[PDB]
Amino acid sequence: MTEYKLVVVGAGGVGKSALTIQLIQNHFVDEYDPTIEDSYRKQVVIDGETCLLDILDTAAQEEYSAMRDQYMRTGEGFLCVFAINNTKSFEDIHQYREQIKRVKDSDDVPMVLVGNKCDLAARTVESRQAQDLARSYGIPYIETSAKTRQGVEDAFYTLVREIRQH
Ligand SMILES: Nc1nc2c(ncn2[C@@H]2O[C@H](COP(=O)(O)OP(=O)(O)O)[C@@H](O)[C@H]2O)c(=O)[nH]1
Ligand SMILES: [Mg+2]
Ligand SMILES: [Mg+2]
Repeated sequence: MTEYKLVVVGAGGVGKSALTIQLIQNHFVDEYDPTIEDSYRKQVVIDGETCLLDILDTAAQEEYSAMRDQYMRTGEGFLCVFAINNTKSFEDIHQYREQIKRVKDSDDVPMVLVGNKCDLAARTVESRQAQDLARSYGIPYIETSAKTRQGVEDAFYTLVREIRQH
């Protein structure tokens, strides 16, 4: 059975944990320890193929733990997440991608840009800006809401489909 190692990265508070938990348990967690970094597993069928997803939900920033180094270099695909109502988290994306491009020693890494918290009013980051950024990286842009579950499966499944084109 094919396994896909995914790594969720992004600034603190953007919803990396909420997105993962939504995908794994189908519920929205309002408060999940911001410091807990762990991997979760899920068997699913994508485009007729039964596969296992090994997802690392990252936490600490500027830190380098043993489990993350491995998943960072062994990670096959990355979900780069920012929040639609957090301009700084969006501006921060550049750093996360430069980071991945180094560890992978390549600018062609399976990746999906994710604009989360799309259930919230008065966004400060326009879909257009994110589309522009994703286009410059040559990757897809998908908006999600860990709260309503909108786009969550699309985000993770599209990343699996990107790992497949590699
Ligand atoms: N309204 C809304 N809140 C969200 C969403 N995703 C996460 N949150 C909230 O944002 C906060 C941080 O989310 P969390 O998953 O812990 O962030 P992480 O630090 O990136 O793991 C929590 O209070 C969540 O309830 C979303 O899609 N919509
Ligand atoms: Mg978290
Ligand atoms: Mg493509």
